[PDB]
Amino acid sequence: AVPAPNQQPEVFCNQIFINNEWHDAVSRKTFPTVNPSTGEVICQVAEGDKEDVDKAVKAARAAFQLGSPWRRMDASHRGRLLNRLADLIERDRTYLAALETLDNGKPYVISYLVDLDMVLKCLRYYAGWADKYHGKTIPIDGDFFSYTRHEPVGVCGQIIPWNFPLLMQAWKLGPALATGNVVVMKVAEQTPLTALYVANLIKEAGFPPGVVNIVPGFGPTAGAAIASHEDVDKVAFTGSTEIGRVIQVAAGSSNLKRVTLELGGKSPNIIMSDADMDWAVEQAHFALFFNQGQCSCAGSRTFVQEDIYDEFVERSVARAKSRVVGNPFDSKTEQGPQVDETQFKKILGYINTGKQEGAKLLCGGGIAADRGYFIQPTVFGDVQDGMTIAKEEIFGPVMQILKFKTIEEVVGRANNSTYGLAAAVFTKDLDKANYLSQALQAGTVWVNCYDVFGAQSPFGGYKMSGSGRELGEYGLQAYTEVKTVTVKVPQKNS
Amino acid sequence: AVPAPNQQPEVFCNQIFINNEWHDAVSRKTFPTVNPSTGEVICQVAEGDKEDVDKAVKAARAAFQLGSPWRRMDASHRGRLLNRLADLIERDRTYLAALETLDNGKPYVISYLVDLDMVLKCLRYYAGWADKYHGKTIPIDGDFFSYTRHEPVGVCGQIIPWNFPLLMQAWKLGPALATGNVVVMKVAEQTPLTALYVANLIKEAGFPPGVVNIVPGFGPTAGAAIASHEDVDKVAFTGSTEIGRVIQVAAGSSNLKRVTLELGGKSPNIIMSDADMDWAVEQAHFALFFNQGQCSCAGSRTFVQEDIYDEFVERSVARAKSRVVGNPFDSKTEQGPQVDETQFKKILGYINTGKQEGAKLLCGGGIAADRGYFIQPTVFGDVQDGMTIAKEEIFGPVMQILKFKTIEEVVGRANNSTYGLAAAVFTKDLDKANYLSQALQAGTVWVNCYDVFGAQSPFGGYKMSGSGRELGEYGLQAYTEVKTVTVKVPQKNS
Amino acid sequence: AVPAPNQQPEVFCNQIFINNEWHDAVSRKTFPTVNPSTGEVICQVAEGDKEDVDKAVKAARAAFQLGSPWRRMDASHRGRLLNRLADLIERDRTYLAALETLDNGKPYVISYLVDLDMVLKCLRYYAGWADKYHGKTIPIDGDFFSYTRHEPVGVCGQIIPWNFPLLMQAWKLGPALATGNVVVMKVAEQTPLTALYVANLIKEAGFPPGVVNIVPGFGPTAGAAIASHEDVDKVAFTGSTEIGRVIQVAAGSSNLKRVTLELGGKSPNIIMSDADMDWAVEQAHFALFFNQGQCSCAGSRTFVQEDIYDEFVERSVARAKSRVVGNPFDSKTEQGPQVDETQFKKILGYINTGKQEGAKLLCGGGIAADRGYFIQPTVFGDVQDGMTIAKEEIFGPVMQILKFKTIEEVVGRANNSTYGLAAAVFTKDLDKANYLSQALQAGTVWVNCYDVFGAQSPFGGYKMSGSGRELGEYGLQAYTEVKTVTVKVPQKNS
Amino acid sequence: AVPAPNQQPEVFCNQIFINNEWHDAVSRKTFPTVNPSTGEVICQVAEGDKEDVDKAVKAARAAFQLGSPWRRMDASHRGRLLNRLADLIERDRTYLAALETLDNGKPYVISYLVDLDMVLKCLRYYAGWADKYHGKTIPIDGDFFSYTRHEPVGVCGQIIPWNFPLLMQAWKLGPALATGNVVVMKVAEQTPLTALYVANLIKEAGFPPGVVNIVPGFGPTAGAAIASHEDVDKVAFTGSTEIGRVIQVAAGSSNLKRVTLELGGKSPNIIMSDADMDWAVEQAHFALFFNQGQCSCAGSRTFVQEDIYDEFVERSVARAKSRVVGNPFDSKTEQGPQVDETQFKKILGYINTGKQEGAKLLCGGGIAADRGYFIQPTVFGDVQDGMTIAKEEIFGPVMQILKFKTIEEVVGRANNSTYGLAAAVFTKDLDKANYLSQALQAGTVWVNCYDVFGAQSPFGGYKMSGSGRELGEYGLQAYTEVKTVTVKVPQKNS
Ligand SMILES: NC(=O)C1=CN([C@@H]2O[C@H](COP(=O)(O)OP(=O)(O)OC[C@H]3O[C@@H](n4cnc5c(N)ncnc54)[C@H](O)[C@@H]3O)[C@@H](O)[C@H]2O)C=CC1
Ligand SMILES: [Mg+2]
Ligand SMILES: [Mg+2]
Ligand SMILES: [Mg+2]
Ligand SMILES: [Mg+2]
Ligand code: NA
Ligand code: NA
Ligand code: NA
Ligand code: NA
Repeated sequence: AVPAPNQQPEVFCNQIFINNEWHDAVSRKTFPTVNPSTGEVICQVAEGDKEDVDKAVKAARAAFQLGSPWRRMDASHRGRLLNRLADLIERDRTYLAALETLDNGKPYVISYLVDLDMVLKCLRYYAGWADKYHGKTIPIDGDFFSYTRHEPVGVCGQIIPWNFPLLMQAWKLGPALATGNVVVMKVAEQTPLTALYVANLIKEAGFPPGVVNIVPGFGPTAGAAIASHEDVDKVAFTGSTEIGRVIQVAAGSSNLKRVTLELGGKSPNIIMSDADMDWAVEQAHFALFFNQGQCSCAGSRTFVQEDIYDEFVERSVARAKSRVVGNPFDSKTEQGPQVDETQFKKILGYINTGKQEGAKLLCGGGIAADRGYFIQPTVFGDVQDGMTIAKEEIFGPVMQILKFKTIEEVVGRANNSTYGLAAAVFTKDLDKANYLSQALQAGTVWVNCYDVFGAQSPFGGYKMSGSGRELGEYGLQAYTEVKTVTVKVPQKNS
Repeated sequence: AVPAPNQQPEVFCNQIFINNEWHDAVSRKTFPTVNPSTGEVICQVAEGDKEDVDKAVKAARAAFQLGSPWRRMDASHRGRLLNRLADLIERDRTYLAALETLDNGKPYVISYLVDLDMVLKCLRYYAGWADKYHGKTIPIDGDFFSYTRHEPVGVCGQIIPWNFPLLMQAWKLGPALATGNVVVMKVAEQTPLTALYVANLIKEAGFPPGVVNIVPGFGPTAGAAIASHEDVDKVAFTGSTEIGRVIQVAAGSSNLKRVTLELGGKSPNIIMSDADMDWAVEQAHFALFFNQGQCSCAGSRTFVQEDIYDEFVERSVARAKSRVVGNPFDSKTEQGPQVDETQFKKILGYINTGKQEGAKLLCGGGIAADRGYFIQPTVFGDVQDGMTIAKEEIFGPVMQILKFKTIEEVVGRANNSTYGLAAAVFTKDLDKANYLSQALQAGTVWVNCYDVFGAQSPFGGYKMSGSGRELGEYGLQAYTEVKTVTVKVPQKNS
Repeated sequence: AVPAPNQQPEVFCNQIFINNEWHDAVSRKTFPTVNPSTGEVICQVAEGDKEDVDKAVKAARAAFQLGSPWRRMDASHRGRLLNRLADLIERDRTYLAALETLDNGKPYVISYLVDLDMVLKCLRYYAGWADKYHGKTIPIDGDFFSYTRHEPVGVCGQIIPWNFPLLMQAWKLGPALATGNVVVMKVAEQTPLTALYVANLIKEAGFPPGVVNIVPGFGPTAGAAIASHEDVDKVAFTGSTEIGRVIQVAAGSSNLKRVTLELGGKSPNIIMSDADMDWAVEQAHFALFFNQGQCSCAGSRTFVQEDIYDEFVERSVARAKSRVVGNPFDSKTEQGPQVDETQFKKILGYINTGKQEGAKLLCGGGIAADRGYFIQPTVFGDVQDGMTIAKEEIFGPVMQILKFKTIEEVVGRANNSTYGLAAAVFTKDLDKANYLSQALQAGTVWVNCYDVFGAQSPFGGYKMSGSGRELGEYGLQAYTEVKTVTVKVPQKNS
Repeated sequence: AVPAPNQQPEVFCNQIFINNEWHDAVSRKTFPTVNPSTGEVICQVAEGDKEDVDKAVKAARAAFQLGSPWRRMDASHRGRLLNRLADLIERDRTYLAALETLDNGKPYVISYLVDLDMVLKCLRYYAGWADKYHGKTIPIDGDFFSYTRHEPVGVCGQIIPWNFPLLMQAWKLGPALATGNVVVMKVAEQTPLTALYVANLIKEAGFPPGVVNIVPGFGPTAGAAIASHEDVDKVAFTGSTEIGRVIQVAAGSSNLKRVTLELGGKSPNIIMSDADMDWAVEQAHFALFFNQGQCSCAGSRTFVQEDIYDEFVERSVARAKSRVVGNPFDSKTEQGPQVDETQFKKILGYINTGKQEGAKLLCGGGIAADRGYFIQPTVFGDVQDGMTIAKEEIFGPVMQILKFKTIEEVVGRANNSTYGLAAAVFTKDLDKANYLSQALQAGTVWVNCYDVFGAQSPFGGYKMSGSGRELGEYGLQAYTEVKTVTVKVPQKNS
């Protein structure tokens, strides 16, 4: 059951969060955040820039000083704090879910049952990790006692996208705080509202001032400021491949800070002939159309074996046509609008390119409403590897269906991409599943399912889809700095 | 390629091994070891008893004293020594392979290509573990520095069987020595020769005196003395369920030493209807008849789906009838003789039991030769769960084939046993494989294969098949004593 | 801020807990539980026996059946349930603390600020482990895919003592439940009340029926019934060394169930000459007298370097004389009564033994009150290793102070014991701390502190103090059954 | 006991190593390698460039293709190959030690007893890791089976310096090869000889063609080609901070390849007043002057407490003056020449700067010989934090001694640096050791010792000294790509 939402939730936070206090931009400037469903302005938000970032970094650094409350706090207590924050978010679940939908555009039902649930599960998972990421006692040669201390990396700059505002915030804060680090987060200008409210809950939870600092603003301004800052130890980024390069170069040009990236993808979703038709079709649909198709791991390349291609396509087109697009607050809506005008136009452009290049338009292909940024569920058939829609990340409700013959063939074609975030295999055969799951060059390989995220399992990309992993135990590596301590002893014994 | 064997290998070691030296039993008594292929005496061996065990324990304890060569030795050097031992074993591979066959009875080809190969791989695997079984630095609450030392458990008593003489010795010494322990090994009275020769290689390898001590003798005498010894810290045993109880009781009645056991089994080998016929038949045959059927993890309960039962049985019978039984030194021999007269009679007894209780004798069922302890590859059809040959470990070339209809049914029947050492599933279906591998209550579940042992993968039993695991990283747990050291520090910081 | 205690809480639970319901003993019999501070009967409690245990095991086994709610439940949810239980315990903190004091005798202040706090921290720690105890994917030889599943051991029999009623229950349930096992707990006949109330909270928390079953009763009856049960997979025990042997023998005589023990000790507390006098004195005092001296890890052997012996003794005697003994509910009380009459007489007997064998009685040595089981803080000086009070565990407010000269000397004397649960070292010197922490044969070695327990760090004994470890990651090992699954694949690749 | 060297070792390898074959540069160009002890040319070496690097990467990629001998090879076999390589290096130990001294300049005794020894220990350590870096089976939510595969990162570009020619090669190949990766190594132009010969041993060891490819040449040419290559998956670099920036920027500008760096340092060596004088003096000397002071972790900032400053300096000056500088082949030589003319002049420049800025020259300060690049062991006293020689990495036989009063003071001064590779603490006090080891912001903190390297313990820098760790288990992280596989199962059970 989903509690009825408030289609016009009030905004309580719209400024820069530093030292557990709300601040206006030093420039006093503000930027508008739009409701993609109506195209109307929700409210103004403080436009942070370099000077605001510097204030945030200094606060975080101060909070990270040896002997500070955050540093002296027991590891188990950091966990207690993460749990408390989770409880606070759950208490305000209905509000946050609605506010998320208002600013992002995704269906309210989805924000409540999926986004918010996963946010709670992520924070509670890492809460448990706070006092369990042990260091090591090493049996080094000679008369010595050698061991490693797993210390926090320090001031962590976290730049997140807009597709999953609350979840992205959770995926970043969870591991960072669990390991005792301090954060300076730059949320997307398109969806800053929800993140800012959570900061209020972070203060309420009892987190010391400066531990978490949020700076809303634009990328080239606030974002680049964090990436090039001389006092930021680590930077985590999730977004476009283009900016990924900028972040890495900025890090190498500044203080050589640690970097980890997650930069979209063109994930192949292979459907073998022996696959369960009904299931494969529904999952393939979900694989691509999920969250308005705005998922880095979306199945944007649906490979289907020739013997079942025709039927699969027929069913897929039917499922796409039946996909209800409309007001995200209406319980019957399956697909809301795209996040903004920029994306809206970009997707329409890709659709145009698909038609131009010879791909077969089977359904949709145009705007689905006069107001807002709605696009019809579009499906392209007989797509070839060389086509643009088959190589570039659309990030919209545009499905590409390709045909293939042999398993050896699909392996090469699926791996022939600079991306490698995820992939899937639908088959009933044990050997095929193992052959493909091993052969596919991707961070995550789903078998007979898709978009199955668990705070316990790591997520990250191969090749140009990024580096490093998020979630699970692996998610703690990037937020940990290893220190070896080798002490001379009188006489070492086993 | 297998080097032509010396069918009459000379015996160089036949005494008690203590402090790198050979000793006669204090009683000066000796016992004969027989060649199961001829029934003739190979030679006499020192019959160790309590007083001999005491000498061994004292030697081991002294070698384990703080500041001793074995205690001060670099962990990495322990690895170097294990690798050296393996090299020495490989140098003498052809000799050991023959001697193994002479005393045990298994085919020389198998002793060479399988037994010795696995011995080498085991020692080399664990050699690498010597300096990698790290302790931990814990983020304990308060102003403290807490860490754990992974220390050796101490003087380890190891009582091993006769089915895999050299292999059993390696599976025991490998983990024990890698972790810096000392050993007092009691080898089987039926197969003491090969183990003794290896002791010679242990001294040649450079191991300090007292690190490894071998005491050949009988169970109730030497074995019981180790199990009840007041200065033996841990005991590892592999053999009968009956003696398993005695060992654990002995441990609890003495100094409460740590115990780990491996007590045989009645492993189910499920063959689903969609399984590859030829493959399943060959593997099901190997699963049961391997090493004269003297494997604790033998597939002694071959469950076959009714739809393929008739064909499977027909093929299994043909394969059994074609199985060459004869002189283990002849390259054409697939099956040698049983280890001794005791087992020979026991198996014959079980065979008669099978006939008596209504099981259908399909082939074999009697003695395969005039001299030696050879038994015909026997196969029972239409076996029921309640039958004795379906519940008790035969440990001989006697195959039981049962029929079943549904997968839910076979799960309950397979798990309806006090044993739980291993199990197998032959199916092409993904879901079936995962369903069964999860449902089966066994230490090891092989899918579309059987008897696949890897030094990297743990092996052990569920229920009454034993406790604890051998091989892999897990094999080091039982040979490690954990010490927590909590130091008060001026001010604890993350 | 310690809330005003309910000097005599009302008893709500006093029966056998099975399938989340309260049952009388099959025999309808009941036994009295006494308030040690007055010697008066608090109330009657159902006297469980073999038949009651049988009902509990069947309930647990049923709850552990494949496909059951407890088995299908997400690992993360088991964590949610453990956290919920903790919150319910914190809600009823004030009540539990008082009830604990009423049944056990320990000071209410200590029950609240120490016992209950530790219980909460224990449950919350393990709650986080629920979904993080990963199995492994192994790079086994040949064309195979090998991995391990970390499954629950099954039905766990947990027999606990009376010194820390609530804490012992948490230390056992925390790891067991986090790993998905089922429990049949046999609490101490002396202190059954608090544990039984927690069972009510367990039901309220939402744990499925049969997951946790508590059977109050006597040792030779209910306790032995669990240890010898044919369907109990594992047994955890904490208590006397004598009973420890009985349990291990019972296990070996029955179904060969897995065993782990914690059997008291005679922990050495080494005070070097360069130690901080004031600190060492107060700590050595706490080390011995904590919880009426009823701690398995009590520093019952206080070794003091000759150069500071005299002063240390003077100060220690003064501190002992100032130790307030009286009504546990009075905020000024530092020491309450002993758990019962049996312990009361046993301690007085040991004190008389101390006098008889030549130990120098410095203070106390007799009964501290007319009613109840109160004993005066006793301190013996010039104690020799061979003395009874220096070898046997007193478990009372009786301090043993020994003198020594060299560091090499103290190591040997400290290690010359069949016990090895804990030890301590008080020194300002780096090398001395490292030398002793490595040389001492004990499960835990405290440096410049004592009785420092953290849910993060393992606790267990060496030699005859037990086997296996509790708390920390290690605490999960004994509650985990490892299953290896090796699957044949088309072609193995790195 | 060092075997008399061959002061004029013959050069057998001086070309580019690709697919186990020797190739001339495409341009046919060659560059001279100088003997720093004489200033004379040893021989010509193929000058690899972009086109040569391309051939190498293509070879490596080919060797990394799925189904290749290197990919299909058992993980344990990779270990066998690493051990074989070590054995081959040990066989030619005397030759390589000499060749190392000839091209690098370090004393032959040190090359034999230290460099080569450490090379062997590194290779053999990692050989053991080959089949032990397990992935995980995760208890993810819902009806799924999730696990991770620890796969090789791919084609690894490794650019190494000249201070430890053979050791740097071992530190890079060991972990990369153990995890199944392929390598394209660019050795230093100053010291290419020894690495090239090892390549010949790599072939002899049995490693498949293309697994290891070495391209000798200049940095801006061959080195930059690798860092910017579109088909190189990961790059590991050790050298100057300046080039570290270039590498990371090249990576972000190219294919976003993974990067790990080790960029020198200015490691503080704190000597407390209570430290053992004689020991601290000798170690402080070794800490700085080791390998002609050409160590990234050199104790270039010797902080000494005022109360002992005078005596410490007096002793250090004496030890510096007695330090034998001369022909590295003479067994009495403690210090050889600097690697080349460029470093020679740079160091002299730094010495001149030290004098100019007010540092007190205590001894040395000039050229130590007519021919070759020998510098006198120089010691500067009364150095202040703001001085150039106190901030910049000299990388020569130039010691800086600073004075301090309090422990809190030295912490801030030691940490006031952009570097953070290593640090040391000399004290007899437990609390001071622990206070400092935790407070110091460095990758490695040595206590009462220095330059203690063990293949078991990780080494890496904090801040601008680099990112990532080498050696130990941690050394495998950067060479492993994590793949999550989540499979849908019929019904998930614990
Ligand atoms: N688990 C396994 O792999 C093996 C199981 N078995 C089973 O055991 C049955 C009988 O063969 P046995 O050799 O008699 O098994 P067993 O358990 O009696 O003998 C195995 C080892 O235990 C020692 N032992 C015997 N009595 C002992 C005692 N009182 N205290 C301490 N150690 C003692 C023996 O000397 C030998 O070293 C076989 O038919 C088969 O069912 C036999 C060999 C191996
Ligand atoms: Mg952009
Ligand atoms: Mg027997
Ligand atoms: Mg008793
Ligand atoms: Mg340069
Ligand atoms: Na917006
Ligand atoms: Na024999
Ligand atoms: Na009581
Ligand atoms: Na050179």
